[PDB]
Amino acid sequence: ILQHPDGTVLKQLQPPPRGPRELEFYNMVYAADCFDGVLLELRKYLPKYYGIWSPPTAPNDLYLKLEDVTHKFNKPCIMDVKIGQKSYDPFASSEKIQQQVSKYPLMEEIGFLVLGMRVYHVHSDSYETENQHYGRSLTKETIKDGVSRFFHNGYCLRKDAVAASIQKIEKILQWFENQKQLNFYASSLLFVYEGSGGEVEVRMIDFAHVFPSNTIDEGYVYGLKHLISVLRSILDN
Ligand SMILES: c1ccc(Oc2ccc(-c3onc4ccc(-c5nnn[nH]5)cc34)cc2)cc1
Repeated sequence: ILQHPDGTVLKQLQPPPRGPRELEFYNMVYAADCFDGVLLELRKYLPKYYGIWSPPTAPNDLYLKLEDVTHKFNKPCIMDVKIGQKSYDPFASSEKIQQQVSKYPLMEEIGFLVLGMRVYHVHSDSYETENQHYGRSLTKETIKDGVSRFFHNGYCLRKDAVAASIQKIEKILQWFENQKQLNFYASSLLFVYEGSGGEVEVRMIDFAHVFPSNTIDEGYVYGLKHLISVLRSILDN
């Protein structure tokens, strides 16, 4: 992810088949002649899409030009949460499934995984960062506190941002409960709140494993429901 001062990010296509798949996902969703109500509604929850981009002198080098969801914030606190019970897709080999489940074997049970967070701390004028090992360390016993950490500015728990996050996740959940045409594997929610009131972003990102489907995305729904439940309990802290 490359942050451009113009309020966009450039995401380099991942190697095939992942990068091509994410390009086609955005292309399908933001298709100029799309009148599909499901896809039109979904746009609200994605980064705005500015199409494929490549450097003027390097047509080989493929990027997606996307809205920087953090741009409107002064001191954005950012958390990326992978959603779902399975982070492998319907066409994964046995080896690939094993690889994916071993990365975080609690995915089925919890239905989400914190990929990272960056939290602004007021009293130190500084950022705490947590990497992928943080979330992969969390268990059923420690997931609530693990998530809570995102909402601590070093003096209060930001229950405003927690409540706002629930409210925005609920809208995404409502979208999922009103579509049976896409299933999303190893995709994420990006949470952003203002670390310097109740202003928040929650957006869907990372679409290298989105597939056509005939069914509700039950794993994604489970993940959202559990994440909402965890956030709800944090409101009682
Ligand atoms: C943990 C916490 C925060 C971190 O920093 C940032 C900063 C900005 C973004 C960020 O802001 N708008 C985005 C649109 C699409 C994506 C994206 N799409 N696919 N993979 N990433 C990331 C975006 C994402 C992450 C990095 C790690």
